[PDB]
Amino acid sequence: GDWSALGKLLDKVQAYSTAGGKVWLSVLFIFRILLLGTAVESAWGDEQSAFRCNTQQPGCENVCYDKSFPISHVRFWVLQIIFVSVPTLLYLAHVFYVMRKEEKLNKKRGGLLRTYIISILFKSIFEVAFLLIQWYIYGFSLSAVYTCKRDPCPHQVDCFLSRPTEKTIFIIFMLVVSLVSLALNIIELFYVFFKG
Amino acid sequence: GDWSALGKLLDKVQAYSTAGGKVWLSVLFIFRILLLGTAVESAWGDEQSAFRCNTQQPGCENVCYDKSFPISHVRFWVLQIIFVSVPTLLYLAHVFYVMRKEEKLNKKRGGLLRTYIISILFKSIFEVAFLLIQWYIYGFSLSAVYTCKRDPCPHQVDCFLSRPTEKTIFIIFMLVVSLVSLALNIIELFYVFFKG
Amino acid sequence: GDWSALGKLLDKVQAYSTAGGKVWLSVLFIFRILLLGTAVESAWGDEQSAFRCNTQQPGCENVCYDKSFPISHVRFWVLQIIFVSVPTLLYLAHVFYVMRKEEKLNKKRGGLLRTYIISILFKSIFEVAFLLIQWYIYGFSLSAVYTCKRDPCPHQVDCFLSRPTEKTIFIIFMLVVSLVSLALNIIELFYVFFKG
Amino acid sequence: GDWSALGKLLDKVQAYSTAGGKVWLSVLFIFRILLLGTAVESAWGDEQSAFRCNTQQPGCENVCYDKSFPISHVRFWVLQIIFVSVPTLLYLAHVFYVMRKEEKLNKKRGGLLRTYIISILFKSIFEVAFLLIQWYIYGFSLSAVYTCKRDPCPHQVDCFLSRPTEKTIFIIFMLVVSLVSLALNIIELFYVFFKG
Amino acid sequence: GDWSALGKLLDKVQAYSTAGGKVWLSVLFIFRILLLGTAVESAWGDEQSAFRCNTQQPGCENVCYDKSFPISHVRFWVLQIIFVSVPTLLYLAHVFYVMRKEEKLNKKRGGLLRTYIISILFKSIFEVAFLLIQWYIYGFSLSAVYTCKRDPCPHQVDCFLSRPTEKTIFIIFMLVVSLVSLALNIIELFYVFFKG
Amino acid sequence: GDWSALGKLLDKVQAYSTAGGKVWLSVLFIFRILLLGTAVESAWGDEQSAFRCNTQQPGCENVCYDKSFPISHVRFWVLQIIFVSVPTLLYLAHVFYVMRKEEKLNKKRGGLLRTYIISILFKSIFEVAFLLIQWYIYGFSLSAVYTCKRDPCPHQVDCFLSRPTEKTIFIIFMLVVSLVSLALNIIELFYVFFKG
Ligand SMILES: CCCCCCCCCCCCCC
Ligand SMILES: CCCCCCCCCCCCCC
Ligand SMILES: CCCCCCCCCCCCCC
Ligand SMILES: CCCCCCCCCCCCCC
Ligand SMILES: CCCCCCCCCCCCCC
Ligand SMILES: CCCCCCCCCCCCCC
Ligand SMILES: CCCCCCCCCCCCCC
Ligand SMILES: CCCCCCCCCCCCCC
Ligand SMILES: CCCCCCCCCCCCCC
Ligand SMILES: CCCCCCCCCCCCCC
Ligand SMILES: CCCCCCCCCCCCCC
Ligand SMILES: CCCCCCCCCCCCCC
Ligand SMILES: CCCCCCCCCCCCCC
Ligand SMILES: CCCCCCCCCCCCCC
Ligand SMILES: CCCCCCCCCCCCCC
Ligand SMILES: CCCCCCCCCCCCCC
Ligand SMILES: CCCCCCCCCCCCCC
Ligand SMILES: CCCCCCCCCCCCCC
Ligand SMILES: CCCCCCCCCCCCCC
Ligand SMILES: CCCCCCCCCCCCCC
Ligand SMILES: CCCCCCCCCCCCCC
Ligand SMILES: CCCCCCCCCCCCCC
Ligand SMILES: CCCCCCCCCCCCCC
Ligand SMILES: CCCCCCCCCCCCCC
Ligand SMILES: CCCCCCCCCCCCCC
Ligand SMILES: CCCCCCCCCCCCCC
Ligand SMILES: CCCCCCCCCCCCCC
Ligand SMILES: CCCCCCCCCCCCCC
Ligand SMILES: CCCCCCCCCCCCCC
Ligand SMILES: CCCCCCCCCCCCCC
Ligand SMILES: CCCCCCCCCCCCCC
Ligand SMILES: CCCCCCCCCCCCCC
Ligand SMILES: CCCCCCCCCCCCCC
Ligand SMILES: CCCCCCCCCCCCCC
Ligand SMILES: CCCCCCCCCCCCCC
Ligand SMILES: CCCCCCCCCCCCCC
Ligand SMILES: CCCCCCCCCCCCCC
Ligand SMILES: CCCCCCCCCCCCCC
Ligand SMILES: CCCCCCCCCCCCCC
Ligand SMILES: CCCCCCCCCCCCCC
Ligand SMILES: CCCCCCCCCCCCCC
Ligand SMILES: CCCCCCCCCCCCCC
Ligand SMILES: CCCCCCCCCCCCCC
Ligand SMILES: CCCCCCCCCCCCCC
Ligand SMILES: CCCCCCCCCCCCCC
Repeated sequence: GDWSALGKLLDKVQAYSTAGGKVWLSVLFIFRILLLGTAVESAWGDEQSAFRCNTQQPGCENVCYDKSFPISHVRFWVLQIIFVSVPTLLYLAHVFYVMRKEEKLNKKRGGLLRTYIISILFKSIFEVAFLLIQWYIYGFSLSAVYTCKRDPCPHQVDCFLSRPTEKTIFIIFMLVVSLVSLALNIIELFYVFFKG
Repeated sequence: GDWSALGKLLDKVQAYSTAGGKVWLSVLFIFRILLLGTAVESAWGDEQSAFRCNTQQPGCENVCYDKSFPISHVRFWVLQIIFVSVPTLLYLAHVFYVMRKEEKLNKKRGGLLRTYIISILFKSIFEVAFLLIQWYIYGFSLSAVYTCKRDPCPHQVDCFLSRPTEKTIFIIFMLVVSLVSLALNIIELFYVFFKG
Repeated sequence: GDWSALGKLLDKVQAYSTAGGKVWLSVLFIFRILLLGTAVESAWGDEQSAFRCNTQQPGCENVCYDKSFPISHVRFWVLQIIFVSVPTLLYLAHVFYVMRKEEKLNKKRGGLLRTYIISILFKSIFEVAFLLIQWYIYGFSLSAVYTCKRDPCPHQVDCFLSRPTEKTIFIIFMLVVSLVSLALNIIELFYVFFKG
Repeated sequence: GDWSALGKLLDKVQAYSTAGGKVWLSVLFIFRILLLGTAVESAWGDEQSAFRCNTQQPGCENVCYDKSFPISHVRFWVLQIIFVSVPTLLYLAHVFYVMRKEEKLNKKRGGLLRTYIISILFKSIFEVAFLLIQWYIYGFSLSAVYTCKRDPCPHQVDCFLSRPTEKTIFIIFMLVVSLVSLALNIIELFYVFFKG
Repeated sequence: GDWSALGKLLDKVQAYSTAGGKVWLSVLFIFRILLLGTAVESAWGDEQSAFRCNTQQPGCENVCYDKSFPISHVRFWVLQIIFVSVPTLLYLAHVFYVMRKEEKLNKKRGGLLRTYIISILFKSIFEVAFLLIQWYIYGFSLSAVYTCKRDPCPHQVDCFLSRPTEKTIFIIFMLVVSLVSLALNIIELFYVFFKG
Repeated sequence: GDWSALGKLLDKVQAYSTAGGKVWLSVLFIFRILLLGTAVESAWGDEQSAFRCNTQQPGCENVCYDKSFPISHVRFWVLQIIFVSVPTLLYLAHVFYVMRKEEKLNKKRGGLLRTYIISILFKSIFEVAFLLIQWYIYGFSLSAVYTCKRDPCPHQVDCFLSRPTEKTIFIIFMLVVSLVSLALNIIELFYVFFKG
């Protein structure tokens, strides 16, 4: 019967949100965790052990894998999902201590609205900034043959990627998820400002 | 003794369903999870490391595995089981907030029936649409010898698959499960419309 | 103190069973799960990576492993243990809803006996049918040298199996478990019919 | 506060045991599980992939590993620990139903002593029978060089084992554990018979 | 309802801290655990099996990997996160016993402030000392080609690293986390001394 | 609210200990488990698959790894941590039954002090005995080149170890932990004897 203290903590955090934002934003978080943790994490398993190059030079497969992939795609999407969830965990931990100082005062407007807007504003800056770095570094597809011009390799060599079509399907799936997540946070910002 | 609040939430969600649909649709969900997570997930383990081709050309096994399998079968069935379960989780989260706004009103018809029909209708569209893509791309069997005509391979080569008979048994098992699941949702749509 | 509602659900399911069938049939289920999940699952680990053949032909080890093993033994025993446990989970979910419709009627013979006999009858049909398929396809032992006559292999080749003696010990262990499980369900059918 | 129903079930099972047998027999069970599950299970990891033989014949390493090891040592000790724990789980499940038929009779000598002696007698028969099979098949040490005379190998070959000294240390550790466990069950049989 | 004894233990430990140090220091601990346990732990997987050298000498890849990496980066960051968390667990276990001796005295200033300052002072000494060892041994980047002059290698050889650019991104991420963590503990020391 | 029966069992076990031994001995147990289970367990992963020797003789790497390492270092430290924790689990299980026989006597000095001293005395004998075996067999460092003179190897060969410097850092970390743990148990023996 000690679960009624959890119903008060969920009510204070979701006090300024709309009725349809509590539903579509929480199920989209579970969609992001299960898809990234089960399906897309194992396609990127043999990303280096199946990368091959057409050369005899020792040391040319180490430096040509590293020029193609400066950071992996599944470790760029894990860093992305933490930065967008930190302003929610920071604001949820802030309400818990505010409700504690006042609970031990009754037994013995304008403050919690400003900190709600700054947390929603930073979840949208982090979503746009991580989409522009990927558009600049990689793009939104993958080709099968790479052409490498590093050292110690002589002139130019041809190198071949591992599963370049299955990975392109999951790059476009994670683009639509982050564009729907960005559009639901802008609706949250518009409803608070245009109300009062 | 705090488990009697769970009996009220299960009663509201299953208010418009028949007596025999609550049984056959929930045990078929557990049948889908245990079969996919234990038996069929490990047959697809060495799908690329045991794919061989009859050539000396460097880079011909990378591009001929990718032409045969644009997406794996076990990652197409994980994406399928999430899309069919999202309209159930969206409707279950909608009833929880509707029962909350009314509970804090009594202590201090036509709305929940329309949203039930749209959730059942989308679980049947997602089952038919995922069956037509697999019929167009793959079929419903697998052969042992593949013939590949990509580049950099010269003319045509012969490539050999890993366990093509054991995988054909599990392709037909997952076809019958999705055809029984589609037939139980059409009976649900017919009982609601022909009642009132 | 909310565990006394579980004692009522266990009493209704086991109302038509004998006194000694509640003990010997539940410990035999745990014996089947722990033996299959710990001991026999890891002997079948390198079943393909240690299969060798005496040839130089590319593609002859792929097609001669697949002719020998159309389905693995540990994935045939996982499919077997689900089919025999589905009529128990279907009948246990049926009693839970029958006790719910009557509980909300008292606060605001001939039906549950017919569905008990049909569930016990289907656990014995599924045990006999899975034993006859294995007797027809495989047998109840394994030999060390296999002789293969598929294509692209020339004439006939010799192929060698991985651990053929340790696997034969566990084939006979899982045969005696399914013959004791079949004999305890026939005693259950004989006691219900010859009582009344 | 619903944990006081567990204190009654533990008191009925341990009613005929001595004061010092409840302590030394339960901690020795945890010693057997943690040692077998953590330390000895990973020494037997590369038991086949590091077995080598001094030959060029294809198929001679498959048949000479199998002649040396008809069953592995870590899968013979998992089968041993289940057979000795089954008479304890069968007797513990028997007391739970006997206390149930009598509890629903008071709210609406000579029987449980005979079944206690038969369960202790079978834990000692299973400990002696598993020690005599290992003395006949293997012994209680391991040598480094094996000499194999099977087919298709020509005449006799030399084969070399993986970690034969570290495995000999753990064979003697599991011998002393099963000899102390056998001696504590004979003291239990002597105290019940010589009391009354 | 037995969770109200946890609210008293959390209040005594955080009695001398500021209002904004309870929030920013606890979420930064979770940021350190999830980033180190999911993203950076798997980039360091094939650190030795993909290290290559341009030589034919047997034994030159063993001694040139060991000269480059005297201790791995992911095992130096696990040792770092335990040493900084030990003074928090030592002080939290000290308050629990102090509240116990006084609770069994009421039912049948200057002591807990000195031990709080010494625990905060040791979390800052351990953060600075682990940053100076890494600056002396490694630096804060990684290059792609290493030049090795050990024995048995003849003269000098060239050796090539595995993913030297992706690892450099995560070295700088874990530097900023430990510099923000060091700056939040110095603010804690300044607020206690300048208050009273 | 059923957690107040755990506060009585913890009070009886720690009745003869000092105030500062309850803190420093329990956090040092958690330091031993997390360090051994996370950091040092994975450095010893490729201990045999990266051991190389400068020979062409078949069977010389099997017998020269086994002469160098008669038992691994991480399996000698798991056996060590169980033997030192068995006298604590034996004494904790002894107090639980002594408090049971007396609880069912009140509702329907000199005994528990002798058994406390014998349990502390055996935790110090097991710590000294495991340190002397390692000093005799191995030492407290590891060198990079080993010289082997077994059979079937001709004359003498050179063999090379895997990570001999990172392992030497963790050998000295586990030496200081067992010397601090031995010094805290001797202080416990001195305080009981010199009190009364
Ligand atoms: C009675 C309130 C229960 C609170 C449960 C939710 C925890 C909120 C996050 C953790 C805050 C405290 C960290 C120590
Ligand atoms: C009165 C009930 C309080 C609200 C409980 C909500 C539970 C949220 C935490 C568990 C979420 C796990 C996914 C469903
Ligand atoms: C019984 C309901 C379970 C709902 C699905 C949860 C699946 C979690 C799997 C995550 C780990 C995947 C490992 C392959
Ligand atoms: C060596 C050439 C310059 C490196 C370019 C790659 C930079 C990638 C930056 C990715 C940062 C992602 C986390 C913010
Ligand atoms: C490769 C496995 C992916 C697992 C995803 C982990 C993401 C964790 C999200 C945590 C959200 C809270 C951040 C403070
Ligand atoms: C001051 C406590 C409440 C904080 C509200 C959330 C603020 C969001 C800050 C996000 C900054 C992210 C930096 C990594
Ligand atoms: C090389 C051809 C690649 C074809 C890309 C197909 C991508 C389909 C992804 C579907 C995304 C829709 C999300 C709702
Ligand atoms: C090769 C790149 C193809 C990109 C096509 C997909 C663009 C996404 C448009 C739909 C986004 C939906 C936002 C709500
Ligand atoms: C008292 C009601 C308990 C509700 C438990 C079921 C949770 C329903 C899904 C989670 C909804 C709340 C998400 C924060
Ligand atoms: C009054 C009881 C409420 C209904 C409880 C149903 C439990 C459903 C959640 C757990 C399902 C796990 C598989 C059985
Ligand atoms: C490069 C040739 C065209 C690619 C054909 C493969 C398309 C596969 C589409 C699978 C989509 C499955 C998720 C909807
Ligand atoms: C390869 C392991 C398969 C595990 C299956 C995971 C499926 C998860 C289903 C989740 C249903 C809820 C979706 C919102
Ligand atoms: C509005 C809240 C209730 C939603 C009911 C379920 C609607 C189903 C929508 C499914 C759309 C799936 C898109 C991926
Ligand atoms: C190459 C021959 C393949 C034979 C296919 C056999 C498929 C049997 C599957 C049984 C499915 C029945 C589900 C109830
Ligand atoms: C090679 C493809 C063979 C397909 C045969 C199986 C067809 C499935 C018919 C039975 C479906 C049952 C639906 C209830
Ligand atoms: C009060 C009754 C508790 C029932 C617990 C056992 C659950 C029975 C199986 C699950 C049936 C409900 C599925 C949603
Ligand atoms: C009154 C007690 C109800 C019966 C409880 C039986 C528990 C069965 C579920 C847990 C089984 C786990 C293996 C012992
Ligand atoms: C403490 C009682 C435990 C009883 C034995 C349970 C062992 C479960 C092991 C199953 C996983 C095996 C992984 C090797
Ligand atoms: C290609 C030759 C015919 C295939 C024979 C193998 C059939 C195996 C059927 C196994 C079915 C097991 C699940 C019912
Ligand atoms: C290879 C691991 C074996 C694990 C056995 C899993 C068997 C699951 C049995 C589930 C019984 C209920 C079926 C509806
Ligand atoms: C109608 C609800 C009760 C069902 C009782 C059990 C019937 C057993 C049916 C088994 C059929 C198995 C088909 C896969
Ligand atoms: C090639 C010789 C194989 C010998 C077979 C031995 C099988 C013993 C199995 C014991 C089964 C008894 C179950 C109680
Ligand atoms: C090579 C096959 C040998 C089979 C011998 C074992 C036959 C099993 C007879 C005993 C079964 C016990 C049933 C209760
Ligand atoms: C109130 C009694 C609780 C019993 C808990 C111990 C369970 C005993 C073993 C399981 C017996 C019931 C199996 C369904
Ligand atoms: C009155 C207390 C009943 C006895 C509780 C004993 C617990 C035994 C089950 C848990 C054992 C786990 C290892 C300690
Ligand atoms: C915190 C007390 C834990 C007691 C030791 C339990 C260790 C269990 C480890 C079993 C799995 C081993 C995997 C390497
Ligand atoms: C093929 C030569 C005869 C086989 C001898 C090996 C028999 C091993 C029997 C082990 C049985 C252990 C489980 C009872
Ligand atoms: C290789 C992992 C070893 C794990 C040991 C599992 C032993 C399970 C013992 C179960 C005792 C109850 C038997 C009915
Ligand atoms: C009849 C219910 C009580 C059983 C008491 C324990 C008897 C022990 C029988 C052990 C037989 C083991 C055969 C595998
Ligand atoms: C080849 C030399 C092997 C030496 C065997 C040493 C065995 C020591 C085992 C100690 C067992 C004692 C258990 C208490
Ligand atoms: C090579 C075999 C050596 C066996 C020596 C060990 C014999 C065990 C004697 C001590 C047993 C202790 C029983 C309580
Ligand atoms: C009633 C107080 C509950 C305390 C829970 C927190 C435990 C504090 C750390 C453990 C201290 C005791 C170690 C045996
Ligand atoms: C009155 C509530 C006491 C405070 C509860 C705080 C819970 C902290 C322990 C669990 C933390 C897990 C991460 C949220
Ligand atoms: C053999 C040459 C001297 C070794 C230099 C490497 C010393 C690394 C010390 C790292 C200590 C980190 C834990 C404190
Ligand atoms: C490689 C996996 C990393 C997991 C991190 C473990 C860190 C444990 C921190 C424990 C803090 C308490 C120390 C006493
Ligand atoms: C005396 C009990 C309270 C201790 C307070 C914390 C003191 C911090 C000591 C840290 C020393 C770290 C040595 C490894
Ligand atoms: C070889 C070029 C490496 C480029 C380094 C880029 C490092 C970016 C790390 C961003 C750290 C910011 C933390 C907030
Ligand atoms: C090659 C090394 C580059 C280091 C540049 C980063 C220095 C970090 C400065 C910002 C630290 C923020 C502390 C709050
Ligand atoms: C009411 C007392 C609860 C006891 C919990 C601690 C268990 C002590 C170790 C287990 C002893 C009983 C083993 C069956
Ligand atoms: C009155 C509170 C009793 C003492 C509780 C101590 C808990 C010890 C067991 C859990 C330890 C886990 C590591 C903190
Ligand atoms: C074959 C040469 C004699 C063997 C010497 C190695 C003995 C190692 C004994 C280690 C015992 C550790 C557990 C007590
Ligand atoms: C390799 C993983 C190490 C895990 C350590 C397990 C140690 C278990 C300690 C158990 C203490 C109780 C012994 C009776
Ligand atoms: C008699 C019950 C209390 C036992 C107290 C602890 C005695 C310590 C005995 C340790 C012996 C270790 C032998 C492996
Ligand atoms: C070959 C040179 C090895 C250098 C050894 C350095 C060991 C440092 C270990 C620090 C241990 C201190 C524990 C507090
Ligand atoms: C090569 C061996 C070097 C050993 C040096 C370390 C000796 C440990 C002395 C400090 C021990 C601290 C005990 C409290």
